Order: sequence, then structure tokens, then C-alpha cells
Amino acid sequence: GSDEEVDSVLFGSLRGHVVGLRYYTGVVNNNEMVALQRDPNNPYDKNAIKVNNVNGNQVGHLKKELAGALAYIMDNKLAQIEGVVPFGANNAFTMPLHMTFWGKEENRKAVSDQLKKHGFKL
Repeated sequence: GSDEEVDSVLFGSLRGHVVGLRYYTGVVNNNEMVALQRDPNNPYDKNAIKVNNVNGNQVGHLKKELAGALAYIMDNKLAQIEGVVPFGANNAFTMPLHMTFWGKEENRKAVSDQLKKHGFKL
């Protein structure tokens, strides 16, 4: 259970750039935290990660390139990608995202392999 899966070590922090903001509003709280979820519906793009902040707005979304790496780590729950917005979404346009990446030694090989192979983080 949670003693296995929630128990994860820090990989570090990853830098991203959310294109999905300008979809509807591109507004959040000045220091939000965004949760990365996989496809909420998207049939042919199951890779497409639907990002939603802890306020409850589905404001963020990855591109098929960015999501194309993290999709394996997301769907199979190989590691945790926890997003945070210190920028506050001052503009509706694309801003730097700060994702603090967690995961376990066992999965680190497969995860890091995909991260350097595809070369995409968000």
C-alpha cells in the first residue's frame, strides 16, 4: 500500500513550460501546486497529461512531445511528478513550471532512461 508507493525518495526538481494555460484562463494562486493526471478522456492521445491545480482548475496541459516521456511514468506509476507554481500565472501564456520529482531506486533506471532517451520534462 502507501508504505510502498507513497514512500519515495527525491530525484530532484525538473523545469518545464506549460502550454496548456492559455486553453481557458491561464490563472492560478500566486504560489499554487499542480497535480499531473494522465488522459481524463483523450482516446488517441492517452499520453496527453491533464494538469489541474489544488484550487481545482484544469488550467494546465502538456504537449504530446513532453507528455510522451512522462506518460510511461504516469500510467504505470513508476515515479511521482509533483508540480508547483511560484510564478502564479501572471500571464495566460506559457510560463516555467517547477515539478519536484519523486520515485524509488527500483524504478529510477526505467524512469531516468526514458527522461534522457526522449529528452522531455513537464
